[PDB]
Amino acid sequence: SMKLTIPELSLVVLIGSSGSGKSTFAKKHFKPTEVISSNFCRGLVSDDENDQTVTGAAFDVLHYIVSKRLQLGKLTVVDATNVQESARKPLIEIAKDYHCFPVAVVFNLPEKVCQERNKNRTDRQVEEYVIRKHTQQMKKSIKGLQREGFRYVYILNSPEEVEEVVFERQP
Amino acid sequence: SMKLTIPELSLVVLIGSSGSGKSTFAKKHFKPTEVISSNFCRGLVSDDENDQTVTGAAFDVLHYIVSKRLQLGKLTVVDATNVQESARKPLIEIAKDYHCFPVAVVFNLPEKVCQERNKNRTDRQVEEYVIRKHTQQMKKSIKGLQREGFRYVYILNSPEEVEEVVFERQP
DNA sequence: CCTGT
DNA sequence: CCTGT
Ligand SMILES: Nc1nc2c(ncn2[C@@H]2O[C@H](COP(=O)(O)OP(=O)(O)O)[C@@H](O)[C@H]2O)c(=O)[nH]1
Ligand SMILES: Nc1nc2c(ncn2[C@@H]2O[C@H](COP(=O)(O)OP(=O)(O)O)[C@@H](O)[C@H]2O)c(=O)[nH]1
Ligand SMILES: [Mg+2]
Ligand SMILES: [Mg+2]
Repeated sequence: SMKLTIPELSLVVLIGSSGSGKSTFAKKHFKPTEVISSNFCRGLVSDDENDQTVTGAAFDVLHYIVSKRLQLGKLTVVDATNVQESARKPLIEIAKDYHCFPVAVVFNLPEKVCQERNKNRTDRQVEEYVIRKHTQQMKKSIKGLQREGFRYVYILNSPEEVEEVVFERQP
Repeated sequence: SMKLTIPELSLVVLIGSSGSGKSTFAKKHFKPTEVISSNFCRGLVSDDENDQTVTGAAFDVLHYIVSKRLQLGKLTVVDATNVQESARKPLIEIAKDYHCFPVAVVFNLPEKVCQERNKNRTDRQVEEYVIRKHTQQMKKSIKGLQREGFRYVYILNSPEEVEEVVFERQP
């Protein structure tokens, strides 16, 4: 098994390319209200979970919900790519505002895997350049995560490692 | 700063080249009796902390002491290079035997810094090739530490980061 | 997907 | 320093 220890007061930030399996992973390990998805927020504001033109509004809503949850001391999982430092920054800041611990969970899978999964999706597929870009951004992000303020940094390096994950929620 | 959370019952495994500052770090952050040094154990068995021919006996003694401490539920820090997977393996197994949390603290410093510190030591020095090899081994070790069984993996990427470290021991 | 060409 | 092959 791959045991990932997290405090009750965690902001768990999933970091991974489109096609890396973030949403599937979130559903497997967490209750629906614990997971706040950027795509779901695109849906909330626009009726379209895949409308990229409303990204600004979607993240405003996501950050607002994250703020309310952490204020109430509720463990929260951010299901978005989080592969740009500028995306992670407000999440860290909000977590610190409410004395919650940022946790990074990185889907460090080969680009080929994500591309194959994307090609086999029966839902929204992205163009190949999106996944190539996201993967490069994810890999460039790994080294600096602790310094950004992530108190726990967990890297998953293969589908086997992802599958072996067990979260251990320390009370 | 750079806060590193560790549970009260931890086996903290320092990972770094000779000259990376492991022993200094251990002295700053932990009780003298919490730190078990491989060089000290070379001294215990042979009178000579620098005698590499008694390495087998020294690590036998170190492992024995670690086992006794974890049996008694006492936090323990291994002050050795730990840059070889074969060195880390038996430590992970002892922690497992006694349900102790293994923690990795990596001194990911440039070889140049370790070489300079080594050159300026007054007590004991190693050959330059040793530090070149230790640094290569340290670097190759980073990716697989979580998979080896280290439940928390902390990488320190500069002297500035090492200096900023504060441990948070959680009851 | 925090928004090609 | 878990001993350069
Ligand atoms: N084989 C395999 N496929 C997966 C896994 N996780 C997700 N998928 C598939 O990959 C596609 C995208 O998964 P999703 O969770 O939406 O990834 P996301 O784009 O990062 O949110 C879907 O068709 C999933 O069924 C996995 O662990 N193994
Ligand atoms: N400038 C500076 N020198 C250090 C630091 N830590 C250790 N040193 C020096 O580097 C040399 C080796 O340090 P030591 O703790 O013995 O490292 P070790 O060989 O990895 O156990 C000693 O002479 C130390 O005084 C540090 O944080 N800053
Ligand atoms: Mg998704
Ligand atoms: Mg030392």
